[PDB]
Amino acid sequence: KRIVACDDPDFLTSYFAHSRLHHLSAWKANLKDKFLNENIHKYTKITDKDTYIIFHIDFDCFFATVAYLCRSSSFSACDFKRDPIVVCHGTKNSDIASCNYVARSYGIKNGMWVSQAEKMLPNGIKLISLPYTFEQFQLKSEAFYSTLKRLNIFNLILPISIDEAVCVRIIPDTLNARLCEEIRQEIFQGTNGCTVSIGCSDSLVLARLALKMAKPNGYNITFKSNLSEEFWSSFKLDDLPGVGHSTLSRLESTFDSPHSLNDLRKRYTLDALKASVGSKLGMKIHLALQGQDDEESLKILYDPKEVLQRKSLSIDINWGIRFKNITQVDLFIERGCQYLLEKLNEINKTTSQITLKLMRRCKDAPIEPPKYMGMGRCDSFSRSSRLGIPTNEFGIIATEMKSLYRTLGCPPMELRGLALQFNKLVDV
DNA sequence: TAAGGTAGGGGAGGAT
DNA sequence: ATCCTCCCCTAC
Ligand SMILES: Nc1ccn([C@H]2C[C@H](O)[C@@H](COP(=O)(O)OP(=O)(O)OP(=O)(O)O)O2)c(=O)n1
Ligand SMILES: [Mg+2]
Ligand SMILES: [Mg+2]
Repeated sequence: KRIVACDDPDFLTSYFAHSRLHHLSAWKANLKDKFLNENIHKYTKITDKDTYIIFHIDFDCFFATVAYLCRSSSFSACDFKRDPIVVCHGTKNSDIASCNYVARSYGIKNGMWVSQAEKMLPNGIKLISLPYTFEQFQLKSEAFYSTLKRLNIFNLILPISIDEAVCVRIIPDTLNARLCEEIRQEIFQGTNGCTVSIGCSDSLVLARLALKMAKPNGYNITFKSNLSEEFWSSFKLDDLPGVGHSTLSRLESTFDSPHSLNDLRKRYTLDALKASVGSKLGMKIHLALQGQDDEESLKILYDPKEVLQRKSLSIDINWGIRFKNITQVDLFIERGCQYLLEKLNEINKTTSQITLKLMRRCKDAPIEPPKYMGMGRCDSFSRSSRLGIPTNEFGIIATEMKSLYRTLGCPPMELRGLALQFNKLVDV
């Protein structure tokens, strides 16, 4: 018990073993890799000439579901269908990694703090908190992916995440529903109690929206020609791929707070969109509202091997960072470079460009954040350098990293987050 | 207390 | 116009 501090040689090890966000990233990176290894010898790209159907498959409230099926006996009293359940580490300003649909019926969301969530529960409803079961999340993911390959349904299976895949059926020149039902059934069995939803369409965007609409353990079909106002009206603006908190806020400020995608599509003009959120994004939203994919989004189908090929490598620590002097910082940077170099050498690459980025306590922010050991409100400072020659040498890299830190001049006591990045990777 | 990581599109504004 | 650095955003 008692958390390993940031000045301890195995801080990274212990922090990563506990951080679900690090797991998410690590699992994602490994899956991309596995895809590249399994397809070294397989013609893989899809063309303009090709006709295809997208089946976007995702586990429902993934950690919550798995953590519940694997729960210790002191929680046997729990009922997934009637009780609000979440997976998290703590009791107050702790992230709810995943919450079940009963919890969502009260307004609880993934990403919300436990303290926030409990305020949303009416008298007589108690929040149930489950621990993370990382190894089990991984075993269910493996079953999911092997099961997909085993049915011999798809021409290609793109791993998006530990619980999500974009599967493609190429159609040469009703069945879809039977297929959706088979996949859901076999995955439910190959996984034991887990559930998966499916969005099926002729565009990646619609498949993703259909997925959201199908979500509570089901499937939804919807093609470009099935679009209706009832379909639009059912989505929040940030249900669009590529639209998060800021884009939402900008869309709202520009088009008189539209509440559903239908309201947005009835009010927008391409030009205003572009002025509001960027053009490409504006352009992406524009196409999405007509059920069409932007070119950027399509590269993953026309060339998965290049899209899935890792182009950078880094660590980003923003919790538990508390230092008193530059010596501790230097040692931390050194260890960070040692960790990254282990990774770099594992994927047989060198780097020609590095970046040190840091989070510094804002002038106006409290010295200790509302969140225990959190970074709190901070300002970003970043600096990069081109290395003369691609290298994997600790000496060159660590020395430049330490040098970049002096240039940004953040007093150690103000440091609250730190990122070490290898931006351009060169081969062999 | 509680584990706020990371890859990789993008755009602003200064350098060419 | 294009390219580069230092961010911001989103995704999961
Ligand atoms: N802010 C977040 C979002 C997600 N995740 C983890 C928890 C989830 O189980 C998993 C999957 O992301 P999803 O968006 O797919 O979350 P769910 O699968 O839990 O919800 P849904 O049923 O809406 O797909 O990754 C997390 O730790 N923190
Ligand atoms: Mg999911
Ligand atoms: Mg997912």
